[PDB]
Amino acid sequence: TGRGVKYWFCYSTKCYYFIMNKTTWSGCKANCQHYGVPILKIEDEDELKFLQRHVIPGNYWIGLSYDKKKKEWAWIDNGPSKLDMKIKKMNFKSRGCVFLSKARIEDIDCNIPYYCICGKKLDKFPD
Amino acid sequence: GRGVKYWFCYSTKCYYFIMNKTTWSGCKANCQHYGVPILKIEDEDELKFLQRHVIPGNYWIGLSYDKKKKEWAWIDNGPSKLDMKIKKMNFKSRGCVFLSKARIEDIDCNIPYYCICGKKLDKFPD
Repeated sequence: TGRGVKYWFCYSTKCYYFIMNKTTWSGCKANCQHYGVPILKIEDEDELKFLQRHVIPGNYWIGLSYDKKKKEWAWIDNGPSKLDMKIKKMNFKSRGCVFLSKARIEDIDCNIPYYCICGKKLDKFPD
Repeated sequence: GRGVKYWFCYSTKCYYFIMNKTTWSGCKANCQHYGVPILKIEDEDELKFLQRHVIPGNYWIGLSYDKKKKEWAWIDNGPSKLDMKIKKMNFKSRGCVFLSKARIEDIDCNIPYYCICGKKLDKFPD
């Protein structure tokens, strides 16, 4: 048995898991659930840039996917994000998913084996 | 009496930044009130990160001169990897230590400065 190679890291009032095995997007969603820390939602450009400065060079699935039934992009939580403005002006073509790299965010086939970022807001100071 | 305060985590630690000004020991006492002891800094990477993050000012940390046994000591009475660096700064041996963006320094403990509390996380916050 196993699960893979991951580390965790906090920043501001949020913590993340960077899962350093290449899985499909769905697998990334899956793995993140298994730790109760869901696939990453990015709130703003400050957080995006922090992640890109942080990340070891690679490609990381995040919780933004194409809704096949609705014909719209969707975060893991179905909430809006302050990236949406920029994102919708980024004209994502593929009916696929979204990853980040140190350089940017892009859209590609959800079956591509990439790394994976899980994220979760802290509700209170950790005790 | 309490006032302005925020917390922030980085890597595997979280900190409180208490922004009313108090003596060193008021910092020690206020950090305890929140169950997060006055900051102990582990190494130079941590000190640097804190200098970059902090709003310009002076902040008490859990390093004070121990009259009784004649040494600088951290809050938990343990060693820090930052110790060699500290002994090379030629502090006076008297009072307490505060951090600013440019440096850390010894001074009289009863100067009102701001305050940093720190706690190492031991598990992913649940």
